[PDB]
Amino acid sequence: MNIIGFSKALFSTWIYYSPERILFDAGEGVSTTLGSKVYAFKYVFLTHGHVDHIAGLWGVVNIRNNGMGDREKPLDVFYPEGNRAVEEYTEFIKRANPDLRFSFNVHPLKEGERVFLRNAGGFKRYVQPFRTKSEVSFGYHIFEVRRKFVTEEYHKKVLTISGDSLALDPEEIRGTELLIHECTFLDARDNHAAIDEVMESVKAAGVKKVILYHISTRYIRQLKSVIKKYREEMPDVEILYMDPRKVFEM
Amino acid sequence: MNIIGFSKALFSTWIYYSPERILFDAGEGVSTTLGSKVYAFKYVFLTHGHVDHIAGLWGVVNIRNNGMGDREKPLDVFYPEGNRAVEEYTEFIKRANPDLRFSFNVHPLKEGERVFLRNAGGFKRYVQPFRTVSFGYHIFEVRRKVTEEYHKKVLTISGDSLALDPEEIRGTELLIHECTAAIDEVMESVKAAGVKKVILYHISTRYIRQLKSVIKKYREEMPDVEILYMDPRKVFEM
Ligand SMILES: [Zn+2]
Ligand SMILES: [Zn+2]
Repeated sequence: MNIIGFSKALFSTWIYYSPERILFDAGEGVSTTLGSKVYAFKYVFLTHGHVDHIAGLWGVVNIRNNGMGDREKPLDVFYPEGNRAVEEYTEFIKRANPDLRFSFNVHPLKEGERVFLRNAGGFKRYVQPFRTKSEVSFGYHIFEVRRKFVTEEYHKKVLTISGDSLALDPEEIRGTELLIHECTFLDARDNHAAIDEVMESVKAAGVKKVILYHISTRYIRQLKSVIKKYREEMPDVEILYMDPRKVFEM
Repeated sequence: MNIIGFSKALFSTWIYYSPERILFDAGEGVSTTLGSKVYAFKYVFLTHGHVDHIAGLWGVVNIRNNGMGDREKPLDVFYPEGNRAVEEYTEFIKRANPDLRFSFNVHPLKEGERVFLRNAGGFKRYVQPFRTVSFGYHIFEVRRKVTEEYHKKVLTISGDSLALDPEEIRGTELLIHECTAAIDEVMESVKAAGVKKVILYHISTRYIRQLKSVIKKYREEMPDVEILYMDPRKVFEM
């Protein structure tokens, strides 16, 4: 029970990573799908300000302010610096519902800027935004600071979410313990990435587990086939995907 | 003739009445669930202004403007005059995304104010609201019978409110009542009004493994009345 999410091209995208109690993006539906689980979120990291990536936030905050009782800690929301939609939306919520003014706080983030989560199991955990490949979009890394000569520290990439983007350069992805990569087009684009393009970076980076999301509803029937295909062309890499028609769970 | 909806107390509630291309209330997920069907919407009537009744509007209006052409027809949105949330949300939508500025229009309604739908089959239909600042709605068609014109209640929808006075529901071909208003409160009014078919909604997830039998026991005390309910755990179709 590590990840539960939903992704549909232009309708809604939200991915809940529970180990660190983080919600990445918040398309409409999230609060309705997870009911009381929304009480467990400690952070929401927005990849972009489009509708289908933040409209579900209002429901998350409302449900939490209703059922967490007097014992409710504010929800921290991060989004890329300079996103007018997030600012206005967040301002609208408080304005519209004054009883929500304290239910959450928002925080602008700049590229490469770390955010310290907590210290557990002997390690410090951080989330860090990297710009995706106009409109500032962010992808995110969740890493642990570890020590492999005082000793030598290093970042252990526990998770990497791409957000809307093209196949990320293997360098940004090398070392991920779990890659959640967008995979809109199964071939010819209109910018979003094509699967051929994503799997290539995967190989170059030697990543062994990948979750493909934000799939076009059309590629459906063809999808279930392309994966079985790829899964066999890279027999050491675990490839999973979020079907545009169902809540994804792992 | 055809209905697809979803209702879960506090989370989301939206009901699409296909016959007259009307969406009643717009909680989150509506556009995700209906996909392209949202292009067919002609009207949206809001019963109230809480989050779970309107937060899905933004998706509805964004999906349409993206998939509907130039001459695109603006979606008309009516709400109970006086609900700051709806105007503020609407304004937020248009400001944050100007491309949607003319994609739809919002109109406040006072209790009793009629809204004209269209004219087909030799009849006109209208939607008219009634208090319960929440609103419920009636979809009536004007027919002449003597030559005395009369209003036929094709549909009645309550919205967050208690059982309705059987006179307000008198002679409706279909009653959609919120059932969190106690069932008896509603059913008694039903048996009183003479209504033959009713769908309950806005039910708690808490009384699912208990409500079942209730409707079963009721469909027996009123073997002539059809009692349908919306399972807050899944989409409802009819
Ligand atoms: Zn998108
Ligand atoms: Zn409610």
